[PDB]
Amino acid sequence: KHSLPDLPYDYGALEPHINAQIMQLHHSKHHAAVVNNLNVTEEKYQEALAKGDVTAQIALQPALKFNGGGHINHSIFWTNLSPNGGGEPKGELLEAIKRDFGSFDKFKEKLTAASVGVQGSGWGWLGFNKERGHLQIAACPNQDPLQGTTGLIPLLGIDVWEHAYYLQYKNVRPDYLKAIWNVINWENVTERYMACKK
Amino acid sequence: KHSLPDLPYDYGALEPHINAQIMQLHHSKHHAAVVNNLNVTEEKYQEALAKGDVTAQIALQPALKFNGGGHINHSIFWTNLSPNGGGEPKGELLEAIKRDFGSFDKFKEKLTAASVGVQGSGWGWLGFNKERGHLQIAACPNQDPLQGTTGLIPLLGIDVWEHAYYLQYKNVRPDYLKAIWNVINWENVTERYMACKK
Amino acid sequence: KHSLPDLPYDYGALEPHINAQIMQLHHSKHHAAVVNNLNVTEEKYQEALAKGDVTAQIALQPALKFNGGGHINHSIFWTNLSPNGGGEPKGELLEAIKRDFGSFDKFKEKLTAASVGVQGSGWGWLGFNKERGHLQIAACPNQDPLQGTTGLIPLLGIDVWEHAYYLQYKNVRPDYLKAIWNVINWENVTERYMACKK
Amino acid sequence: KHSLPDLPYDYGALEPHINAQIMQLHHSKHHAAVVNNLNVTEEKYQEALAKGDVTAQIALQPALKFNGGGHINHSIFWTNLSPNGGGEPKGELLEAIKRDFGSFDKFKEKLTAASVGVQGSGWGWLGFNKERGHLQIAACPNQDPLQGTTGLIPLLGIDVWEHAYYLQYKNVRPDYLKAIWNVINWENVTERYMACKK
Ligand SMILES: [Mn+2]
Ligand SMILES: [Mn+2]
Ligand SMILES: [Mn+2]
Ligand SMILES: [Mn+2]
Repeated sequence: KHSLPDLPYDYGALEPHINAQIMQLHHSKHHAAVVNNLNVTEEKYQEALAKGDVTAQIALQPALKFNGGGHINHSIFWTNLSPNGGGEPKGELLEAIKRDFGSFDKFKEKLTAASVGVQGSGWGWLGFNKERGHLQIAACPNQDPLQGTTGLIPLLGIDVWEHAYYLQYKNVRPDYLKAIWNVINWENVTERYMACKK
Repeated sequence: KHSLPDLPYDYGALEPHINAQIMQLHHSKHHAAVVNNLNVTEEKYQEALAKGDVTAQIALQPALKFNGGGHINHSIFWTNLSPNGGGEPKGELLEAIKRDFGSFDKFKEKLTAASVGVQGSGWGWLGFNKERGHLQIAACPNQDPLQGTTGLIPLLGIDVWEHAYYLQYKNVRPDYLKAIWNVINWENVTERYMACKK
Repeated sequence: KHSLPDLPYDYGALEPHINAQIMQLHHSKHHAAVVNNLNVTEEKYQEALAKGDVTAQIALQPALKFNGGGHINHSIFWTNLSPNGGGEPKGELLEAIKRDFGSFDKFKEKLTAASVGVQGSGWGWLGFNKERGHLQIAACPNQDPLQGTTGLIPLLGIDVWEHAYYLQYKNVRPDYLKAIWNVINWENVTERYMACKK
Repeated sequence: KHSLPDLPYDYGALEPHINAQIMQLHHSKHHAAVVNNLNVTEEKYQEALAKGDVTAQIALQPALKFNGGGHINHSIFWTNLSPNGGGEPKGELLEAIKRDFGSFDKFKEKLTAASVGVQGSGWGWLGFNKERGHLQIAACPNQDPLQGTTGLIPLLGIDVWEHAYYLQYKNVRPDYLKAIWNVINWENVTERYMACKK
């Protein structure tokens, strides 16, 4: 039974980069909805499966991908942010960043590019390619989860749906991106990165 | 040279159904951006074409579909609304509505369904099937235009991107839908509908 | 636990419209393969679902739709064909055809057009729109099944994947489409049709 | 105005890895067809663009990408093959292979895997990531070209559409992939490779 994870901080802990109103609606409304819908969809799939109803299984994929993906994306996104966030990582993550992207600064510009590049709803990601053994940036549409659809392990995700910023930054997505860098929780991103090492 | 069409009314003419802030940002920012980008993209395509650069032509499709589609969608959307809007059409359109959807009320619920059904950004449409000679509802993702991607002629479009309602209705899209019915300009929809008759 | 259905006739029963080599390969190799792959995929989804592993469920979707859809489509396909087949349908189904598409030949041209129109691999279909309560033609990419992806009820399907005709017709898909009309099993198409109204 | 390029060798030059019947059909029928359809599509887009008809431009995109891509892919394909071909590449390209994929055999398994993995019609590719400055493998659906859709530079392409192997290998795509390694023209792949660094 999937459940809505508690935010690691208060709804206003990211001010002024991401105001409390956005944070509150994001946890309590958008993420809450998809968890419940994910559960409803899963139950349905369990029944369709048991009866060998392939057609039902297919018709249910969009809702499962969207609600399941949404739950995955927000669970990770919350952890990716912090009131102590900002700055740059150190050690291996930072070393990998320069290695695969030239410099941390170039990296920000690239991930910022993929994120602003999303036409419509979506997410920009810094993920790890286990097969290639290196970092990689990818953009995913709507709620399609990174690992489930590309195989890359999610490290840093920048939610770019308009409910992630419109109330505060309106149609100017670049300002949202520039701002979010101030709250990135690199300790978590580093943790995730190291979990790929082992 | 494509240009930003003037709204048929003032930015606050749709209050309280669609507030002036949304209207202003929608005309002046979202629609304005895509017209300019559409022009830039077209120029590029003219050059790619002239040189027989097929790869360039392909790489340019997303921007052309999105910006071109966006311009088409908003040009129509503005005309689809009015301060006198609301109610129901009469004559042939209304007759076709009952004919193809049972009743006007059933129709609203169906178009409302496709519109709320959009997972991510998109549009809900009431269009005309020239080949079948009847009305039809369709949902299109992001800025993909109705006629250009389905062949159906656009009659009524309900923009469902979050910039069409988030500031006022937040994450509750149904309230936005329920509200928009009050400003639908049926005279225009009827006009468009009749242009399919001839 | 899904199984490969025996054909309703001899492998060379559809000669000379579809030769025995094709029929045999198509049944014993192509359909058999998706049957097995489906059973494998479903088993995996069963474990994923039981573990609450949403990522895995998402990753399995392409295979489930492809193999699951492959199984649905080919099963229907075999029943839509007959060595005694051909000609035209009669009664209600035939009435619907005249009404929905004008005439049998107009319907034929439309189904043929949709089938020849498939770019890459796919299927052309004659379906039933329960909502609108009428006939509707559609094309599906790869093995995406009609109902699971469009909500339409499959009545008649035409496989336009190259393995469905290449050995006998090579690149000339049109020659294949013309020939297949001779072995259509309207008795079966009719059954599926009458089962829609109930 | 696009034209069909003569093959660099005799239709039966790749025997017995790819037989003469396939080569001839593939060149004179399949590639020829996309060449013509491309010229037709481009001419239409030329008129659409000149008239500012965005809807028409949008409608033409699927055909432009399919035919345009078809032309790009097959042109590259012919040069990637040689009757004297086979073996392994040497020097930088070979060095990159060992580095990017471990070894030649690891690279082979990966390209083969991507090619066999294509569900429906498509191509497996060995490309060059100019941004990351390294080799990268990818698969493209139908005729979607490598660069125009992924930004990667095509070095080696493997057509896994059924018309590329069915007459000779039937459903056994793996047998096709193994055989094709014998006629790869590394001299050409190398040229494309060295042209990337410049
Ligand atoms: Mn979100
Ligand atoms: Mn809009
Ligand atoms: Mn088949
Ligand atoms: Mn080919």
